[PDB]
Parts: sequence; C-alpha cells; structure tokens
Amino acid sequence: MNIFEMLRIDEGLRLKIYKDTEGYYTIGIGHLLTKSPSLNAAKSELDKAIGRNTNGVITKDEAEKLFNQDVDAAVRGILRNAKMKPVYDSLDAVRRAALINMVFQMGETGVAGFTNSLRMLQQKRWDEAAVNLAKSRWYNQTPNRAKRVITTFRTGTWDAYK
Ligand SMILES: [Cl-]
Ligand SMILES: [Cl-]
Repeated sequence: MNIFEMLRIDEGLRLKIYKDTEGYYTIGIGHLLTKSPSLNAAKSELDKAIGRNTNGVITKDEAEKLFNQDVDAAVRGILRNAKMKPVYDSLDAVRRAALINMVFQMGETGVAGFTNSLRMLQQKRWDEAAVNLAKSRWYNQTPNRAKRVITTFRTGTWDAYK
C-alpha cells in the first residue's frame, strides 16, 4: 500500500463529471473542478485542466494524470506550509500518507486548522490525537473515511485499508 492506492480507495474513480459529498463538481479520482453550481463552469474548468474539449468525460489515463498531479501538489503544499512541514518531517512513512490524504481531501487550509491534532501528532501522542481528530466536522460528515485515516495515524499501519 501507498498514498496512491490509499487515495484511490478513498475517492473512487469516475470518468464523468459528478458531485462530491459536499455537492461540488468533481471528476476522476477526487479531482475537484469547481465550487460553482454551474455545470458549464465545471465543464469549462475540466477542458482547461485536460487541454481538450472533453464534453464532461475523460479517459482513465487522463484521470490518472490529474491524480498524479494532485498528489504531487498536496505534498508540495505540505512542504511549503510552515505549520505542517515540521509535523510531516517528524512522522514515519505510513503516517505521512495519512497527512497527505487529509490535505488532498480538505486542502492546506482545512488541515492547517487542526492545530491541536497536529501538535499531538508531532508529539507522537497517537491515541490522544485520534480522539482530538474525531471532534471535527470532517469526522461527522465523512465518518467512514475519517475513521480509516484516523486509524492509520493511531497505529502507523495500513490495517484499515486492508
Ligand atoms: Cl488542473
Ligand atoms: Cl466516509
């Protein structure tokens, strides 16, 4: 297991535009196109992301290509974030992937406000962090996925995904 398989499991793969759990237009492996309620807007952002007139449908290769860029982007966002980098650098490899998953889902922003959980993680106080992470909108809206990520931080293993 790795970050890619892990996220492909959390996000799924869809080749036509769809709405995510928050009602936003998305495509591929969790690639958010826009927060706008406009489908046209969405179709426009997609064609710009892909570089062709897609008509709201992409191929598998294209989806995987967006996915790689998004993963790369998430990592780099972490490395550039002063609040997050030190946490990330402090973690083992399995736990790093859990932090990337959260950023990929919620953005640097979103995560960068789990201040308290982040300190706990940096301290390697796993059970405590796991409890603090659950006190969130994130957990309450997507509990199953949140639990998988939270178990990963708690244990440092991939058991939740096997
Ligand atoms: Cl893009
Ligand atoms: Cl979920």
